[PDB]
Amino acid sequence: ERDCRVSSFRVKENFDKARFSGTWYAMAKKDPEGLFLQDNIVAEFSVDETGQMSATAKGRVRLLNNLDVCADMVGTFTDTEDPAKFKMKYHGVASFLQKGNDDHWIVDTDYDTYAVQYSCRLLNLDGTCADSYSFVFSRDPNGLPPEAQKIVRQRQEELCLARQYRLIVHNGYC
Repeated sequence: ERDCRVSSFRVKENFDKARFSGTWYAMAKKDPEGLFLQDNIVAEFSVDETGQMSATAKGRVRLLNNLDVCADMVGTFTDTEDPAKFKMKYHGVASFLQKGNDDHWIVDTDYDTYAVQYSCRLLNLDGTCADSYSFVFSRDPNGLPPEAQKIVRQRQEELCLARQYRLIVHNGYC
C-alpha cells in the first residue's frame, strides 16, 4: 500500500543549519539494532563559520547488558547534495563508547518547536530500511504542543515507524 522505500522519504526542504542550532530534547525514539542511547537524551546543535553543523549529546546509554551509564557524545555532520541529509561521524568523549558513521536526515522541523530525525543504517534488498532509528526532538523538555505533536505523528507514519517509538524521559538522572 504505502511506500516504505527509504529513497521515497521526503526530508526538510531548504534545511537551515543555523536555525536548527541550540538545545533539542529527545521526547521519543525508535531504536535500531543494539540500541545505545537509552533516555534523558539532550542534544546541542551548533554550526561553525565554515557552515559545518556539529552536535554533542548527553544521556543514559547502554554500556553493557543491563548496565547503563550517563555519557557525553559528539557528532560532526558532513553535507550531501540534499541540505537535510547528512553523514554523521560520531563518538563518545570516552574512547571505549560506541562510535561510527550514520546517515542523519532531518525529516522535518519548524526549528523552534519540533524536529524529526531519521537514519537508515542498512537497507533491505527492496529499498525499505533493515535497521533504522529515529529521534523526535522538542525545544521544550515538557513536550510538544498538540499541533506539533500531530504533525510529528504524520511524519512518523510516513517513515513507516509510527508504531515503533518509545517515549524518552527527562528526570535529571544524568
